[PDB]
Amino acid sequence: TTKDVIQKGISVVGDLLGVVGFPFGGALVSFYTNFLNTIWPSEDPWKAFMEQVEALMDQKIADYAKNKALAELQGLQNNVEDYVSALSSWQKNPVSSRNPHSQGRIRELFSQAESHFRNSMPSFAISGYEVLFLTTYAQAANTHLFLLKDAQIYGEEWGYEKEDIAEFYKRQLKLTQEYTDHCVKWYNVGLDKLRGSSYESWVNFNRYRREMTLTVLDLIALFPLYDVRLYPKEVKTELTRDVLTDPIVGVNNLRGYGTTFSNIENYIRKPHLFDYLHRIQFHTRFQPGYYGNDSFNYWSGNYVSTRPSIGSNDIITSPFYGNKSSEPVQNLEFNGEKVYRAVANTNLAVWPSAVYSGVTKVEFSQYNDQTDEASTQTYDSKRNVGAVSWDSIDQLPPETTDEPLEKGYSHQLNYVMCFLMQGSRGTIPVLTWTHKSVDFFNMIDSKKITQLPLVKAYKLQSGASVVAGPRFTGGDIIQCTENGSAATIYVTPDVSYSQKYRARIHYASTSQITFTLSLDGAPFNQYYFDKTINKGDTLTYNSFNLASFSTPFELSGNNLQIGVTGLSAGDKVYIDKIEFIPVN
Repeated sequence: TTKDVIQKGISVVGDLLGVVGFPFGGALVSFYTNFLNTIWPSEDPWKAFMEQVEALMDQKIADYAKNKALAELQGLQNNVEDYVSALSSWQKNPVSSRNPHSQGRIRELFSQAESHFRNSMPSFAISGYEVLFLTTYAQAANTHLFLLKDAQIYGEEWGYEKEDIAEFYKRQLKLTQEYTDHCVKWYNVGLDKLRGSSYESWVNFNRYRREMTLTVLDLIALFPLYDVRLYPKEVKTELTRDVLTDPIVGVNNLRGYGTTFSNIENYIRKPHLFDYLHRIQFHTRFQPGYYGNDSFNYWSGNYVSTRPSIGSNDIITSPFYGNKSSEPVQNLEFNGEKVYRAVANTNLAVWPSAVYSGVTKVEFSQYNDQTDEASTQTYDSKRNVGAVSWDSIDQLPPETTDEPLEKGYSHQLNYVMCFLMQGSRGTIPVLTWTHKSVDFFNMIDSKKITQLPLVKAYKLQSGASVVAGPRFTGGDIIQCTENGSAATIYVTPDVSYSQKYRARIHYASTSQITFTLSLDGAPFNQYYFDKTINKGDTLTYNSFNLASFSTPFELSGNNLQIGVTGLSAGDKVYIDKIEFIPVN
């Protein structure tokens, strides 16, 4: 269900993570001609973004409104196309071309496009349909910002005056805040409009939350990296959040025997440090069928093990989920492997009184970065497997379908839960996946700006917990409630010529505070940081400030430990990311 927008939704975030920050000008047109075919070739990509949010909501956009949202996304096609053609010429054309004629021509093109976005946008926010338009609003907003930054890059070359540029800069700032906050507000509103009580309500809920994460929340997460003044190099970053695929079922209609809403959501992975899949212990049962044929074996329960982010290796293993095994147990080991796909068989037995569905087979496609070669590891119920009915590609497509899927995939499996049906009529398993952009090693690039999310810390102290991020950070954040050391993340430098660095940190504090950075316990950076919220406040874009440390430093260590002081009682610090700016 939905691979049309959910593919364009992952190509755009997968394509935008290269030209994010200050793109080496050659990659900024190597991007924009992918983005003109992904999101702006016709109005076929824009009438799908609508009918996707419509499907998750069971409500309609009227017809006196579903049009003027397409009449504008045509308006914006040309503009954006025409600007990119012009900009591409500008890039190629040797500087013995840059006469006053072509200057004010690209100038007018950029001004056209940017002008038009500013006129269009409220069309994607009309009162009453803000949720249904959300993806359209997002993809547009994202083209508008990504457009606006070009004024900073080429402004002088095109002959815009100091003011002209600086007026664009203030607009990019205000719109980055307004666009982001709009998207979180209305995402949550829609999400809430879908909580219910049945397994049925839940799958719609989760399908909304998955698809909105891929085609909205992942997109806004990159909006502050279009500020090329604050990010004047290329940025190395990652999305740390979870997504759960739809559950694996042998029937469309479970007739109210699916696990209740409360029984799934209150029991899925709560905000946690980042980890990677380590082990799955499959548990198979026997399903006596109506005849000496349909009787089969089904995946009924499991354990899960996951290995924590780098710095620790002492593993985690889950409670038992589901029912214990009546055939022998199967173990697959996933150390060092990245499970870029999952395909599954299901099967059912029709009984005069009831139906019994199960998952009989799951084949796990996987890849290996330590030693470049792809493989498969499979699970077999060992009795009447049936046919494949569930393909994770249909929900987590690849970034691009150019390369083979083990290079161009978009997600790797993180976690496998097993939920029991009502009146043990089966087990429904649920798969959790993370983004391919995550780096196991926590590498600090030597040419680029590096963003290290505090959820990649391997260890938390002084009563520092992991908290639901505010939807625009790309994941969660660390919550400090106490003075003293709060988080410890392991860190991989890429050279050993003493490459000096400056640090910034992206936080939100209720009071003024002091951050201490250390390496292997040696403290190497401290400074005072400004208040940014009042107690009780709900965290919007402006809640988080991004502030530099005074002193350059080298990465002669691996164990970054972050500490907070200044908290009175009832204070909160929220830490999102730590940044590394390579220096001279």
